[PDB]
Amino acid sequence: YAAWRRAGDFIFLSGIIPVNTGTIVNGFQDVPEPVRELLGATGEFSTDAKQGPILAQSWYVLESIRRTVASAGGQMSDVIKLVQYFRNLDHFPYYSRVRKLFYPDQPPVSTVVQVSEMLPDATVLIEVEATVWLP
Amino acid sequence: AWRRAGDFIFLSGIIPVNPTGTIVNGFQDVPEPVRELLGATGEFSTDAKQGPILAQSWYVLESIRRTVASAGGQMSDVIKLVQYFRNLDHFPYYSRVRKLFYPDQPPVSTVVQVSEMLPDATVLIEVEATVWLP
Amino acid sequence: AAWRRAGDFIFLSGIIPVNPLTGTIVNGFQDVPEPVRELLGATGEFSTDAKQGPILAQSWYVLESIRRTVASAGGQMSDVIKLVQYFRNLDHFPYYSRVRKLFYPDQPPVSTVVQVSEMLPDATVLIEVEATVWLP
Amino acid sequence: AAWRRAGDFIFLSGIIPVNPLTGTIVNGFQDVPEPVRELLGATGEFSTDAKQGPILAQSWYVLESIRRTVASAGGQMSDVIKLVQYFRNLDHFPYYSRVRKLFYPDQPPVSTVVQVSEMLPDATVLIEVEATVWLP
Amino acid sequence: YAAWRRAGDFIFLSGIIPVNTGTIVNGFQDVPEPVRELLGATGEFSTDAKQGPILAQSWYVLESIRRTVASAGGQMSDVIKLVQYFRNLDHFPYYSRVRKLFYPDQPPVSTVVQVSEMLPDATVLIEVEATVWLP
Amino acid sequence: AWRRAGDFIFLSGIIPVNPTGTIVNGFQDVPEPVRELLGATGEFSTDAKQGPILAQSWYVLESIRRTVASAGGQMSDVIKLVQYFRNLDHFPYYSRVRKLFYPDQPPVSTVVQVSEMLPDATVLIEVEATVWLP
Amino acid sequence: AAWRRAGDFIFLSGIIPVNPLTGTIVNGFQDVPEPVRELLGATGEFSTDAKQGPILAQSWYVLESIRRTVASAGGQMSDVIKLVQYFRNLDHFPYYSRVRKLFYPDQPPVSTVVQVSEMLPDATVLIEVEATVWLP
Amino acid sequence: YAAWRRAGDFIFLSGIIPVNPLTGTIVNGFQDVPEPVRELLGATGEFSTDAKQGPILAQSWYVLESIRRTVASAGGQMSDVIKLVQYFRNLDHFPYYSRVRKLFYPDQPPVSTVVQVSEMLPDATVLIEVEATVWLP
Amino acid sequence: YAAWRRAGDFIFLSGIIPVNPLTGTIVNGFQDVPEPVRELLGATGEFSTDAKQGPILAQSWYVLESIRRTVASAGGQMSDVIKLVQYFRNLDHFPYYSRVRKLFYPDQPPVSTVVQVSEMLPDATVLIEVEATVWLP
Amino acid sequence: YAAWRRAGDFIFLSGIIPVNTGTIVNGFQDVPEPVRELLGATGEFSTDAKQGPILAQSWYVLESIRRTVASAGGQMSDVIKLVQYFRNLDHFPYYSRVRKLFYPDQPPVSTVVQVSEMLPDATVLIEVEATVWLP
Amino acid sequence: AWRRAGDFIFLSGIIPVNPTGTIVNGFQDVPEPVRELLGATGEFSTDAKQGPILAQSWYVLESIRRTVASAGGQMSDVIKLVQYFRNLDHFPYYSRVRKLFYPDQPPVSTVVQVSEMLPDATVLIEVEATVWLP
Amino acid sequence: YAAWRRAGDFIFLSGIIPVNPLTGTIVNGFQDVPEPVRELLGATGEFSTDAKQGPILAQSWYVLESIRRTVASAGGQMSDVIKLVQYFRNLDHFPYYSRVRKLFYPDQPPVSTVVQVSEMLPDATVLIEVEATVWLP
Ligand SMILES: [Ca+2]
Ligand SMILES: [Ca+2]
Ligand SMILES: [Ca+2]
Ligand SMILES: [Ca+2]
Ligand SMILES: [Ca+2]
Ligand SMILES: [Ca+2]
Ligand SMILES: [Ca+2]
Ligand SMILES: [Ca+2]
Ligand SMILES: [Ca+2]
Ligand SMILES: [Ca+2]
Ligand SMILES: [Ca+2]
Ligand SMILES: [Ca+2]
Repeated sequence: YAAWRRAGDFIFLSGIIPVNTGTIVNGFQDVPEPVRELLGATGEFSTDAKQGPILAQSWYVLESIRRTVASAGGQMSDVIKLVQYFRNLDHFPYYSRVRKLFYPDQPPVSTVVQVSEMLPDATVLIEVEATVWLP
Repeated sequence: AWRRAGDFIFLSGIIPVNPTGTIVNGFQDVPEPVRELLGATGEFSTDAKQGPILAQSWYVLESIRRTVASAGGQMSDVIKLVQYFRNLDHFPYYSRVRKLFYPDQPPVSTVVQVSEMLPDATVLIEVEATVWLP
Repeated sequence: AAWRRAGDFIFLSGIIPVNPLTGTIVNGFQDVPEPVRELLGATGEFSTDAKQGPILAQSWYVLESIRRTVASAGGQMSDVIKLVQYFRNLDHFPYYSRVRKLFYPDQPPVSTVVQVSEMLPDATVLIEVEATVWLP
Repeated sequence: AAWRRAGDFIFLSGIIPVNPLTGTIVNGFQDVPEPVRELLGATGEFSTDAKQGPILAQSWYVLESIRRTVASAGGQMSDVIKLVQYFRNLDHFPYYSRVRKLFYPDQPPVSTVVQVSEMLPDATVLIEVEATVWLP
Repeated sequence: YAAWRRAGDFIFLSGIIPVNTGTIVNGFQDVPEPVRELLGATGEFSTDAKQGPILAQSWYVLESIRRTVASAGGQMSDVIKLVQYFRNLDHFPYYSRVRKLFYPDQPPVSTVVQVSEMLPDATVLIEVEATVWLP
Repeated sequence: AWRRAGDFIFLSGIIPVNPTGTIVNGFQDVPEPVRELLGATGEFSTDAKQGPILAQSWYVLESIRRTVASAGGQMSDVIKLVQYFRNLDHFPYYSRVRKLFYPDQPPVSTVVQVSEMLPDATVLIEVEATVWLP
Repeated sequence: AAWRRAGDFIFLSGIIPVNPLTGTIVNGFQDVPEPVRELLGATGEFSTDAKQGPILAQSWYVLESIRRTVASAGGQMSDVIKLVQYFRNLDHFPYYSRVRKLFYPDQPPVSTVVQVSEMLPDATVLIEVEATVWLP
Repeated sequence: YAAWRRAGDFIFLSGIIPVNPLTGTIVNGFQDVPEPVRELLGATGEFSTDAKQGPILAQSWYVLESIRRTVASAGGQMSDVIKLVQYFRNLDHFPYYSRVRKLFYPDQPPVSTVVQVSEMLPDATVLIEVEATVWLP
Repeated sequence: YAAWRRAGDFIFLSGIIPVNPLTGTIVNGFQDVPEPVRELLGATGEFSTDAKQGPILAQSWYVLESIRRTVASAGGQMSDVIKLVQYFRNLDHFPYYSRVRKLFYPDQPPVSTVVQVSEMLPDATVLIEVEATVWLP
Repeated sequence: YAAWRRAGDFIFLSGIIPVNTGTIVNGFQDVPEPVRELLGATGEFSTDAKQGPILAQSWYVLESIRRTVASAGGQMSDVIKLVQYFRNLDHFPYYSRVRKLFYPDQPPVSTVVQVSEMLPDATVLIEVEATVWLP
Repeated sequence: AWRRAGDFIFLSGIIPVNPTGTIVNGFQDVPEPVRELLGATGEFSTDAKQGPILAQSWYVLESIRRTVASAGGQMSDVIKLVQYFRNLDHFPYYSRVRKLFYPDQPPVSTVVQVSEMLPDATVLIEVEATVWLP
Repeated sequence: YAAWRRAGDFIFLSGIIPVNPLTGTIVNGFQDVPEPVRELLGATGEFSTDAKQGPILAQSWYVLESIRRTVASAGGQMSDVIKLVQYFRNLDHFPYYSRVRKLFYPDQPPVSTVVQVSEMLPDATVLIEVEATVWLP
């Protein structure tokens, strides 16, 4: 399948998951140090163990969208629609803090659902599908 | 809430929440005239079981109508609905309510059962709308 | 409504594997023509086929429904730019993906894949695909 | 024993939805005559009907079995004073209750309704009704 | 359906559940204060939170039977048969304390089973079906 | 236990408990002659699986017989049985035992699977009897 | 390979209850000849038979498959020295054991019996038996 | 139950849960706490986020503040509470509780036990229960 | 394990469960307690009620009385037990335990923690386990 | 069925479970006192309650094999093959300590699986099927 | 590991463990040439799902081959396989791998789904082999 | 969190879990403990047995030894730890823990509470967590 595809003035992205190394993002360790403090890493062992994977995965998904979108000539505010899949909606507050770092001005249109699982296995906690309006 | 991109309008998934802060959960949360319309029965056991979903569905569809009115269109300009359920057994109720808003020809439709929607498990139905309005 | 044109795009209702002439859910290799069975990967061994037949046959009906729906409107698989694909069991993905390759020889679509609980009309539907077409 | 008179009362065995001429469990609108389908609320839409058909058809077979059993003994639905009604899923109640209204136009019976785990012969039976008749 | 129906010398009642206001009885608060002390309310927060709903629901069901029966010209000792449905038989001791307040002399015939659910939803913990012998 | 109301006698639901204080749970809790009758097999695995329900069923039915004798009737005056099971898979065993007490024509019958009966989960079968004895 | 001789022993593949001429899983008394039904313990009562029929019929097909497989190689049930027997529900054991008695009138085999989760081709197979034969 | 009890230089609290001593209400979200305490627990103003984080934040705060007020009614301050035993229905809630606990121990935190149990009184909607021990000569 | 232990003015008990130190029996109902203690726990004489309430009442009593007897073997009385930690398999059992606890603290009750856990030693039939702390100069 | 059967130079045993008195072995109490210390009984109440049933059942199964095998003229080292069924593989360390008492020299060939249940009910934790090579 | 008894050789149940101390769990734990052979696809989602079982199956079968070589035979001397799965849905993958080791005529076969094998739940397949080698 | 804390003659430890203060690793089997400590926990050398017993033995040892080392950093020895509260995910693991605890209290064991809870920090792979109280004048 195609990372993104252009159709008229719209760009459709595939659903994107937190993978790089072939690994699945699973904690702060997987992300650049400046970003950690930016996601809210506290330095406390137990707090970072819990919040870390969701924060890291959410960042990785959102940054991959930003890169994929740019590599087609757009910026984050060209994204009209987000469809967001979770294994656990109680993770939403964590996702929402990260999404704030990518949409500081006008937020995209949003669909948010809890599903069972996504590819390639159950450790994926978040998948985002993006739609871009860029003539 | 909504956004224009060329001739299309895209809506956020709408959930049956009062914008009371509360989740709609029964005939009492909808105006008297419409209860009769959703198929309210009067009898207590029946309306206890059907009322949450009918009310929730109507709430969501009407929210969609109004948002589309406030953008220039009516319901027939809604061409694609993505519809999320906690329980597909509710679908017959939902399809009854939707036939109220599309009496002629329905839109393109997607229907899946998912686990939960925001903001909690009492929400039985979410609809995401796509409008074509040049 | 099974499809609707808006501008350059055509939108398809989500498609499930229904035997459109018996009103029942496709359930195995018996629901597909003999030479298509070889194509889907049928092996001839009772148990292998009992196990793969449902997802493979269901995947064929969905994708071939999409192909025919698009063919009839003048378009092609390469015009079907986007697929949203709902599974009851992601373990069926390799099977589904073997079939999807058959339908997209040159221009693969953009893809989203999730496991949900269930689809219409009941729990024996294993795969559902929502297709989006760009055809000026 | 499907029924037994004791004094003024007649007692019926609990009744399940069995196709009495094929020995199988009623499973949808196909098991009922076409004009009765409209009466039960069939809509013509594939998925709505797939979902309501079983409980509605099962409810019809049970209630119509009771009606016929009572008719044959000289009585009427108004003589069927008491019903005990067992469900696998109380969410089916609105459907069942739509059908029960059909059988009781003037004198509704006394009613008990519970969700139990299961009934004979297997888990596809959705509804079972025990009827009690007063007929001097 | 019919609250009760007369057939010869017998009166059949419908199964009765704890509803009034359209609410489902769910604690001591739903019952008259003299009755609370009578059901065994302790005044302790945690004890009353647990015992309360079952005690209150049981009383409400039994009193509705007493009223329905009287409104047909009988008293509690005219009830021959009780069929009693529970979501949880571990609630039986609570039910049994209340039933003692309605049958102090000779107890009716009894059938007692745990079922899954009753109408109109899962918060109903007790439903009683009564049969009356009253020529 | 039982009560007269006109020509009918009504019985409390009977459970398979010794009136030892204990729940009957196997062939050992029933007299030697009847074991052969319930279909006891001699082999250990089989009788371990069938014995609880056969014994329990027999215990309950016999309790019903005696209560009906102590009121003037025999089994044929029992016209309606309501029968509660923890597991309908047990029904075939139960139906075998019941055919012992109604060799000719069975009574009017209701059969459901419920969750539990008193006084705990080891009780597999409860029967409520209704007698017609003018 | 359904069987293989090595020296004096013949080894059988595990055997499941498949209707070998319709490719489907045996499911009740209807899958067995009428006089064999009496032998298996059919009672004529709808619900008793609905409940015992599957395990009894499945047990007959498995054991009779073994008998025929062994008969065709010159041997007998007394030559079938060892059985490994897999169940989905050990509560079916008394039924299975009633049928196994039929096949072993003089020299019963050595026996292992376990409850596992599942067998091929799907979850409706209730019983599977692996047989080992000593036939010089 | 005794709210607290002295024994030598020690004061032992009963395990505390987020219930109104008045209403008898279980604390269920932001609406049950002082307005500026909300943005102090990290409320965002977003409906869905606040619905998800509200209950654990509110209950934690309510419990921790109870401890404070109780400790006050015996002469001591938050910093004399040296031991906490903290019981959760769901340890995924820990980061939320930890945010709140920092607000009460800005300087040096107490000794700490944290376990996930099945349930606390009076029902399953109670997400956190803390037991406090005080050293106060 | 040490039944109890002194440390300054304090005596700490091991968590106690309803087992016979003799038989090795787990207490399972009324039949395991002194006859007049039965109607003192609220036995009704009804078979089914007593089967349902018997085990929690009997186990609670057995545990609480153990505490008493232990506390006695060190010179103290029930009223010097100032802290209890109480562990349940099922908090729906709380009203039963609370009835019993009143019988041991008729005057002023102790400091109290109550949680529902999954299991206690030696098996799942143990419904209640109490841990006691004593102040006794 | 047949406790064991001879076929050429091989002896097949039936799967064997811990039964005597018709009871199912369920603790140290069911086994001879010298053996208890030999299985690792500590004397501590809680330890013996947990380890006891698996240790006792494993011993009973293995000793019954030794007796059945001897009663056909062989010794434990005539057993070539063990097939071992468990309700819970976390019991394996306990089984393995006991098996060491029966195979001190060369261990038999081994198949080990967790199954759901065995005959006659769920309290059986171990069943062993043995195969003997004894011309 | 194995034992001779007359003309037969009996093998211990083999599990897919490296003798690294680790459980094999994906294509990466098998040599490049064989990945192509097991049906490795290159695409990431597919190979993530098929790779554990194919790798595990191949690991187990090859272990069997080598053990049989180190005793004088080849694969065709393996006449009976007992095959244990955590999930029978894996069987098609397993049957593909096994067809690699028995290209002509398969051996006598037993296939059940069990709960777990040693040493933990990540092991998806265990095979017990019986060899006939005079 | 404070590792330990003094209050009068008492020292209270935070509940301890089997994590490396260095790596941040959760202890998962024999490979995480000193080699001769393995056969001291009862390692057999068998692959399958050691895989099954390794994690509980290793985690118990790691936790108990932490307690020791901590107690040392305040001047006391294992025998001044008079109270332990021990939390398990699975009490079937108790015999393993008990073996290990004997190695630290060869003479007279401490006061003891043992319960099965659902989970401990930081995740579900933690099988045992012990809380220690010390008397040390
Ligand atoms: Ca949730
Ligand atoms: Ca469903
Ligand atoms: Ca069933
Ligand atoms: Ca219960
Ligand atoms: Ca399956
Ligand atoms: Ca509130
Ligand atoms: Ca609860
Ligand atoms: Ca006892
Ligand atoms: Ca347990
Ligand atoms: Ca396990
Ligand atoms: Ca490690
Ligand atoms: Ca967790």
